[PDB]
Amino acid sequence: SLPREDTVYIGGALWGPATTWNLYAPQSTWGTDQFMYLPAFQYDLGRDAWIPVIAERYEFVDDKTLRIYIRPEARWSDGVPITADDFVYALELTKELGIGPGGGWDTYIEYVKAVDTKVVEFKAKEENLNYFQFLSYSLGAQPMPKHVYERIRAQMNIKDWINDKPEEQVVSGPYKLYYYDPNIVVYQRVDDWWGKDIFGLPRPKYLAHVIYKDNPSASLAFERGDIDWNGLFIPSVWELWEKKGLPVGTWYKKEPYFIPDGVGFVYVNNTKPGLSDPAVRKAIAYAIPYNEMLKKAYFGYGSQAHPSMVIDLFEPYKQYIDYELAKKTFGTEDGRIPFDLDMANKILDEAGYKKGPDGVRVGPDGTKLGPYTISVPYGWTDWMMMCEMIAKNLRSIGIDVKTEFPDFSVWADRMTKGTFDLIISWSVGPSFDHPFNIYRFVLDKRLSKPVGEVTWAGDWERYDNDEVVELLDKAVSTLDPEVRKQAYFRIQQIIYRDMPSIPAFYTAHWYEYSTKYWINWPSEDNPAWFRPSPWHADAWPTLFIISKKSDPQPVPSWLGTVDEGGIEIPTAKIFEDLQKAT
Ligand SMILES: OC[C@H]1O[C@@H](O[C@H]2[C@H](O)[C@@H](O)[C@H](O[C@H]3[C@H](O)[C@@H](O)[C@H](O[C@H]4[C@H](O)[C@@H](O)[C@H](O[C@H]5[C@H](O)[C@@H](O)[C@H](O)O[C@@H]5CO)O[C@@H]4CO)O[C@@H]3CO)O[C@@H]2CO)[C@H](O)[C@@H](O)[C@@H]1O
Repeated sequence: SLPREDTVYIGGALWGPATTWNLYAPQSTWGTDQFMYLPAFQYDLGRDAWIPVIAERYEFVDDKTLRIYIRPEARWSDGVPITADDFVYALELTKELGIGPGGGWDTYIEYVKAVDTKVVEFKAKEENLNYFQFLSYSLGAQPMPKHVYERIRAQMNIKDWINDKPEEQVVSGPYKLYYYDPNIVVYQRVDDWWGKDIFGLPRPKYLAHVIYKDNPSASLAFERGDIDWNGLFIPSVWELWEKKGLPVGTWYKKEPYFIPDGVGFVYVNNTKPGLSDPAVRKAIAYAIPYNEMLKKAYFGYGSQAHPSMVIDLFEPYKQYIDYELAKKTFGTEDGRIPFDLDMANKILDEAGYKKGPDGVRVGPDGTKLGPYTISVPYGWTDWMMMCEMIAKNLRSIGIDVKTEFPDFSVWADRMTKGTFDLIISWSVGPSFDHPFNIYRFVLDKRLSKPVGEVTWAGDWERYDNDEVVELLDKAVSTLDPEVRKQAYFRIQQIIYRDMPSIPAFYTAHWYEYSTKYWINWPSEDNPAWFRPSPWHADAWPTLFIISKKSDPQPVPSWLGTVDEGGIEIPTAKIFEDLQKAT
C-alpha cells in the first residue's frame, strides 16, 4: 500500500499495541511526542546548543524572567496560529491533571503567562531558585492546541481521549497519524507544515512501524531490508555488514558500535515489604553480575554505571563525582560496585535476615524476602537475559526473585503505577544539566505519584527523602559550580546509604540503519545529529538529514551554531545572556 521508496520503515521503537496519540493519557503511542508535538527550542546534545523551533528567539527581562518569542509562521496543522495561550494551556493542564508534558514545572516556575499573542513569559520560582530547571521548562516548553483540548474536554474526560482520527488530528510537527491496526502504525508527512520554508520538509512521506513481537522477528525483517531505521538490540551486530554483506550500519563501525543513551537501573520498589529496607537494596547491588552480564547478555554494547549516577563516559562530568567517597564505600579502583556475593550475604546477615528452611531469608519483623518478580518487556531479549542472571544470583543469597516478561503495555503500566517489585528500566542521559537531571528524575518524590497512579515524570520506585528535595532546591540557586558540586556530593552519600535504586549500566543508544533506500544517516563519519535513534525524544532532525538514494538532497542549512552558519544557539550564549540580565 505504501510507496517503498518514499517510506521509512522503523523497528525497535514501538512495542505492544498502539494506545493513544494523547500526551495526557496514561499511555501514548511512539511517534506522538517525537514527531507530532514540537518544542519551543530543541536541545542539541551533540552541539550543546538549542535549535529555535516553534520559538524564534528569547529575551531575558531579568535573570529570573524569560520571554520566548513564537515564530509568526508557527501554526497548528488545522491553520490556527500557535500562540502563547497554547503554552500556558499545556502546562496548566499538566498541573491540573497530574500527568502530561512538562511534569514538575510548577515546582521551579512561578508562572507561565501570555504577555502578547506570540510572546510567552516564564518566571523562576525564587524560594527554591533553580536556574537549570528554569531554562529546561521554559526553552523546552511544548505547546498543545488549546482550541482542540477545550473541545475534547466538553465531550469527555481528556485522559480517555484517544486522538486517533487522522483527519481530526491537530499537530505542530511535520507528521501526523495516517493509519494503524494491531500490526502497524503509520505516519504521513504534513506537506503544508508551518515550518516548511524555514526547515524544509522531512524527506520521507511515510513513517511506518510494523509491530514486531520480539527482537528476533524484528532482526529478521532488518536483515531482509524491510527496516530502514532501527533502534533494536542486535546480537553480534557487526556480522550484518562484515559477514552477511548487508547494506547496514551503526554510529560506530568498531566497538562499542553505539553511543550512550543514559543510565539503565535495576529499579527496586521502595514500597514493597523487604524491598523497603535499604540493607536489602544494598545487598541486591552487590549481587548483580555486572561484568558477566554486560559481556554475555549485552555484547559489550555498554559498560557498568558508576553508582553516583553520573555518566563518567564524558570527561567534563567527572568533576561531579566524589571518587574518594565511592572508592572508600565500595573498595574498588573507581568506586564502582563490585559483584560480590560474600558481601551481599554479609549485608543481609548484619541486617538480621536469616534463611528459612526453604533458603529464603526472613527479617526480624517476620518479613520474608519474596516472592518477588524482576520484569522487563517481552521480546527485549538482552534485558530478559540480564534479568535471568540477576534473579539467579538473588535467589542464591535468599531473595526469592523470578523473572516475568509481560507485554510492553502491561510492563509500562506496572512500572509507572509502582506495582512492580524489581525491573530494569531507563532514566535520563547526558545533558546540559547532568547530573542534576538524573537526581531529579530518579530521586525526587515530587515527581512521583502514589502507588496505583501513573507517573512518567520520575521516581518510579517511590523513593521518599526530603533532604534530597532540599538539596535539589539549592543545587542551582547560583551558577557557581561548587554549589552544584557540593549538593551532588551529599546526594551521592545519600544514594550509597539508601540505595534507592541501582544504577547498573550505561544504556546503548540503539541505532542501526539500512542504506538500501535511504542515505546520509548520521554516524561517526557524518555526525549531523547526535540523537538519531528512532525512539529518542529528540530524533526528529534525523528525518531532515537523510534523503532518498534516488533523489539525494543537501544537508539542512539550519544545522550548526549561528556562528557556523546555522541557527542553533550555544548553551554558553544562553547563560551569558542570563548573567547579563542580573
Ligand atoms: O535494550 C533493551 C531493549 O531496548 C528496546 O529500545 C528501548 C531502549 O532500551 C530504551 O532506552 C528506549 O527508552 C526511551 C523510550 O522509548 C522513550 O519513550 C522514553 O521518552 C521519554 C522522553 O525522553 C521524555 O522527554 C518523555 O518526559 C515527559 C514525561 O513522559 C512526563 O511524565 C512528564 O510529565 O513530561 C515530560 C515531557 O516534558 O518521557 C518519555 C517516557 O519516559 O525515553 C527513553 C530513553 O531514551 O526505549 C526503547 C524502546 O522503545 C529495543 O527496542 C530492544 O531491541 C531492546 O531489547
